[PDB]
Amino acid sequence: GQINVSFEFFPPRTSEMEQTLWNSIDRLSSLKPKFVSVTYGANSGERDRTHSIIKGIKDRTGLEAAPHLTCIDATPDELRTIARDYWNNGIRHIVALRGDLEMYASDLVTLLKEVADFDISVAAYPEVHPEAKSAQADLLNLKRKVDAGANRAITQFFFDVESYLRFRDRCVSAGIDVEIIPGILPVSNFKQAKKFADMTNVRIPAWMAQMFDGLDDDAETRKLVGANIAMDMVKILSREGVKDFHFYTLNRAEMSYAICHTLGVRP
Amino acid sequence: FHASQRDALNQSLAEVQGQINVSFEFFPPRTSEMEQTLWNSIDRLSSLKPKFVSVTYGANSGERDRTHSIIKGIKDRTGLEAAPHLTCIDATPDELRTIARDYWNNGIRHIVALRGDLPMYASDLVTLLKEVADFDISVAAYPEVHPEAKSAQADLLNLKRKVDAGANRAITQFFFDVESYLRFRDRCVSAGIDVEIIPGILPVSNFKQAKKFADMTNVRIPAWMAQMFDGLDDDAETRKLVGANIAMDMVKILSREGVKDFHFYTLNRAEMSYAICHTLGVRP
Ligand SMILES: Cc1cc2nc3c(=O)[nH]c(=O)nc-3n(C[C@H](O)[C@H](O)[C@H](O)COP(=O)(O)OP(=O)(O)OC[C@H]3O[C@@H](n4cnc5c(N)ncnc54)[C@H](O)[C@@H]3O)c2cc1C
Ligand SMILES: Cc1cc2nc3c(=O)[nH]c(=O)nc-3n(C[C@H](O)[C@H](O)[C@H](O)COP(=O)(O)OP(=O)(O)OC[C@H]3O[C@@H](n4cnc5c(N)ncnc54)[C@H](O)[C@@H]3O)c2cc1C
Repeated sequence: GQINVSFEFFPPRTSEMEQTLWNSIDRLSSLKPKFVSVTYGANSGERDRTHSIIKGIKDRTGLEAAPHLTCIDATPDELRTIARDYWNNGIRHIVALRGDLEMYASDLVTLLKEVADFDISVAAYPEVHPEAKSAQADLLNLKRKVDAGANRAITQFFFDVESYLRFRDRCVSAGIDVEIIPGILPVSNFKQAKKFADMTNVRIPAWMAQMFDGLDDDAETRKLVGANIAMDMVKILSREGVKDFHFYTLNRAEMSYAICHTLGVRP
Repeated sequence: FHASQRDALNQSLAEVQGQINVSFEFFPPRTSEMEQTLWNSIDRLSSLKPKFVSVTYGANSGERDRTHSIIKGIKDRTGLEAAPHLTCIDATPDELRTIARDYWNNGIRHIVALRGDLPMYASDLVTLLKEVADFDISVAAYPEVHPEAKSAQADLLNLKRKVDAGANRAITQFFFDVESYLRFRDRCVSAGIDVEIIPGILPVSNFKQAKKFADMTNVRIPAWMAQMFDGLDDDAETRKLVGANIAMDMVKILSREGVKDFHFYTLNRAEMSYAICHTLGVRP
């Protein structure tokens, strides 16, 4: 396999979503992802739920599972205790984040590397983090995280492919040598995606807004239309040298599974 | 540079909204189950206000009763121009004229003139229909050349012959190699055929069945397509997404080339064709 993939899941908050997640884990695990990750939500499950899912994935599939760890409302001593626990129990890859609120993500990267030789992934923003002083400052921050020890950068989702491409070029110009892995968000629920995008400054091309117009009560068409968009995107990215994709599955597997299939990533 | 072109294609497609005509082809159901499925599809697709819809007729089946009834049932249920397919198999000239005149006197003014897969040619059928009355006549076109045809050129002159006889528009056999259809369209105008070569689109959800249809109609399945469906025999969900993707990409390219008319072989299913139409701006 020339292309590597990873899948992102979130801690289920209901019995129904819990069932869906494990079904998705089994489906996607067959594609042998390089790793999978589980997000964290301070008021939507906490660290224990994130850790529980991580442990469950590891026990059930043997896959490398990376918890997303944030450093807000958490003290350095707490983070070191947590990191040590994770390492001693087989968790060797962490997605180091600041989280939405003193410490910035680069501070956490440093703290983690002091504890152990963790594989570390950090967030990158092709369209600039909402709170950044400027695009230049945000790029310098990414370089700071990479220089602190980050092994790879995973981007916020995007729908304007050129935005990702230009960003990758600026990263290279800035001397950031790790892979800038595009985070792909397959869209089946446009209203939810639009809310996500508006809150993260991610641009939704006019042709895309037009493409989902009128489908609020048509889930089947939304899925076909969304899969087409995602398949076209990864095709172009692949043609531009991208060999790694991180999928925001939202705990569902059909779309990401099919997209991987078109990339030659099969069981 | 690859990214820019994509955004351009997608935007031009978004701007086509409200300028593309579409037609849907259906076949007579053989079970109570397919009967319900058909009418559910008709109700759903009718909301897209197609230029017209058509119903196939099994050549040498004698079930011409089912086809005609469905046609009337569609016209009386939706009010859409329902065009029945007519063949030259198991029918005499005097017999055909009877059907033609029977249709015209029942509201049916559009007919798809076909010879029919053998168990008197289409051109002879159009000429015959023309004299009986002034129906709109749609004939079959083959981008990859009809199996029986002795040559590509001979097959082409035949279509012209059918057009010259009074055929309004030609509808192509489904195809998956866009470049083949484009080369054929160029040959059609270069050969003096003045009607549009309407692409017949076959959205694929069942590759096995499609591969079969292709081996019976002499339609080529590109290597990239076989590769795209490889390993999905027991994955209907993935096949549908992959098939919808291929179909959406095809019409997007065709639309940019100037095609404003599409004919969908629905196989009595609405989901895929409905979605493909959506991307073309054809919506309720
Ligand atoms: C792949 C990915 C996964 C994510 N997973 C989660 C998750 O599970 N849970 C969750 O809560 N959030 C998650 N997030 C969201 C993330 O936590 C927010 O975007 C958060 O606001 C910033 O986190 P960060 O790690 O990018 O922080 P940082 O890299 O620290 O950046 C945050 C802001 O601070 C700025 N900055 C950095 N250093 C300085 C400085 N010295 N002075 C001033 N400004 C500075 C940056 O330019 C930027 O504007 C994820 C994001 C991505 C792209
Ligand atoms: C849109 C579409 C809808 C269809 N619907 C149906 C349907 O409802 N029912 C059904 O039974 N079938 C249907 N068919 C299939 C069709 O009937 C078969 O392909 C059949 O073989 C006859 O094709 P035709 O109408 O193109 O006949 P023709 O146009 O007569 O051509 C058929 C062959 O005869 C050759 N030819 C023509 N005239 C001569 C001549 N004078 N000398 C030598 N060679 C000649 C041509 O080159 C060609 O190979 C459909 C096909 C399409 C593309």
